[PDB]
Amino acid sequence: KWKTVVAIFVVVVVYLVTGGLVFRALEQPFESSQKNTIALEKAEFLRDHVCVSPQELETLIQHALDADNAGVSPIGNSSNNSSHWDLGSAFFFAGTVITTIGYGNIAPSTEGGKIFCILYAIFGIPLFGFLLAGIGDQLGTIFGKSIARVEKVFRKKQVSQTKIRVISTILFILAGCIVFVTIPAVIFKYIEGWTALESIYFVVVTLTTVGFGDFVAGGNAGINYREWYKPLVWFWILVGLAYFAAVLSMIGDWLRVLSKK
Amino acid sequence: KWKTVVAIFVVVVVYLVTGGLVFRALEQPFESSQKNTIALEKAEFLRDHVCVSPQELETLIQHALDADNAGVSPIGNSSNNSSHWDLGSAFFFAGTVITTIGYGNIAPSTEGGKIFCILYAIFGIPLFGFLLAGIGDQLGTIFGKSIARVEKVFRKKQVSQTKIRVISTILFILAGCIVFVTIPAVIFKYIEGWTALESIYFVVVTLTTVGFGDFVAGGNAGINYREWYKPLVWFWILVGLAYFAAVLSMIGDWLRV
Ligand SMILES: [K+]
Ligand SMILES: [K+]
Ligand SMILES: [K+]
Repeated sequence: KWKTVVAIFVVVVVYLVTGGLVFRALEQPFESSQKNTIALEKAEFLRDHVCVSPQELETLIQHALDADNAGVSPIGNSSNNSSHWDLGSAFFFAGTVITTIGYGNIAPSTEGGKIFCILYAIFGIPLFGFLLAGIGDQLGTIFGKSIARVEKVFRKKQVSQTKIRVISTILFILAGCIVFVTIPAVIFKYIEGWTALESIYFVVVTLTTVGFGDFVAGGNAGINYREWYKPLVWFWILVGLAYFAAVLSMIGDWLRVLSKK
Repeated sequence: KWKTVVAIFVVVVVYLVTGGLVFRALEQPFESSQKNTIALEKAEFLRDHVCVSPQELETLIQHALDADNAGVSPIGNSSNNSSHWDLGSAFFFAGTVITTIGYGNIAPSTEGGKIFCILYAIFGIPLFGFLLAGIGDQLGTIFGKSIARVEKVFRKKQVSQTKIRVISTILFILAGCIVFVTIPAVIFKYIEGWTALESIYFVVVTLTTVGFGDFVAGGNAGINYREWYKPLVWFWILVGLAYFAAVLSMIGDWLRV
């Protein structure tokens, strides 16, 4: 019904205003802190290095940013050996577009690169949708057979179909939270050398297809990653996304029969 | 069948290898160009400014990047008046997480900010799913009633149901391409001050929920945006996403029958 659609809309607008106030309270003090630190460090550099003019400083900072925007770190000369568009990294970038994660640590700079990216997303995102619905249907049948087995057991125990379906879904959600969320975060903690939080934050930001790109697997210039690392990460992204898609498909299929009745 | 699932997988792996080689050919020459330019400009700064040590330079460049990562432009001090976490911009950030766009121009820096963001996405993304399916079902009924009206008219004209349905869907797709793709891109071109391509690229990357963050509406520290701009951008994202979801649902309902 539309009456409940407007109800969902009010809850969402309230949730965004709430979220907004919480994010402000948590991040604005640090944002205002870094605002002051940069202003101090720049004014400090100019007073410590008299031979540098304020405009000469601005020109360099601009050059540093211009390079960083293109995906080239303006730190060190030895870093000019590792590419972001090599077959391997270009494969993982292509997959980043197709999964709608769109990390953002690297993006097309060329006009043609942007043109191709528009067309690559337009046809590629539905192509992945088919693969995800493919694995989603296969896993959904396995979920359906598993729930049917539990349904026959708890039917004798005098338990409602909705109560069985709800508890089963929580269990499937928890199963994926260990296998595809907890276990890989622990692996990223040791491999990438991130904190316990940064690792879980990365996995959540990844598997939700939010993809901030403030944390990317196989992104460190310092860490000497193995050849199988980046393909294993995208493979985990594929199995992980398909698992939570198969659970979401299962919930959606039940709600469609609920709307019909 | 599982045999047909492996078939799609090969097409996807081929598509990624294809896409990868094209992106390489388009971006690697520029990436290698900028690699050389920064190496020259830095070495140039040190030879032009003898009083600056190579490490003293690295320390400053690091400070400039550290600020940029936190969402503070290391260009000018007057820019330190425009916030990224003010109620309006914080509402838009909240809205970016929920829609799974996650731009990446700005992200939570605080440990607590990251903790809240994990929980905010866990409950917020399904909450949006319901709203998108909600508007998707309501608009889908309107699009079903519209096509049924046209179907009764052209049935007497001896036109097949598939031919009517196909032409109608193309028209609904084209309608959204003007209202939610063309018209907003033209608005962002004038407001944000982007090129014709950059604005269409933004609208496409935004609506496909890819969200690279290399372009974001209401992201410029220099541009003095209106109070209504940042939320309206998200409301366009809401109406736009729901419209194309409702068209996709309509095609999906026909394929099931
Ligand atoms: K997404
Ligand atoms: K995204
Ligand atoms: K993103």
